[PDB]
Amino acid sequence: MFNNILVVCVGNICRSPTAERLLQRYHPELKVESAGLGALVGKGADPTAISVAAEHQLSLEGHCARQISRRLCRNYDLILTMEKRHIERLCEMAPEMRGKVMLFGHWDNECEIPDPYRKSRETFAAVYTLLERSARQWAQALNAEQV
Repeated sequence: MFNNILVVCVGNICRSPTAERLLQRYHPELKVESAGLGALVGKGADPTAISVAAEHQLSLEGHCARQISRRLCRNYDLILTMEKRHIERLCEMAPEMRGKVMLFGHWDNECEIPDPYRKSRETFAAVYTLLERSARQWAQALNAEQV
């Protein structure tokens, strides 16, 4: 059971906390946390990410952005992201975790997901919908594959 996960995106404030909370919604006992490759360390969750989460009654409350570092990569047992470009950076940062970085859309023909950054709420909702199905597939795998 890879109970300890760190989700990662570029600016941190959006996809990482959305994924964190979606994973917690489907597995309350999961230790899941959120960071970024070029994080806005100290900022809260993005107002637009909060808005689309609240439109599905999920609460990105109390998120704090965190620059991922080699120490953070060692701290968890599965590193999770949304794009294969980010897998490449994370493998370069922590070769010791290269076999343990994967993406949300892995279970969907390894499809990668846009980053909503500052685009309209429709973009935030489109990535939220992608993240929601991906989080269900990750939760299904987490629930299964017991040993």
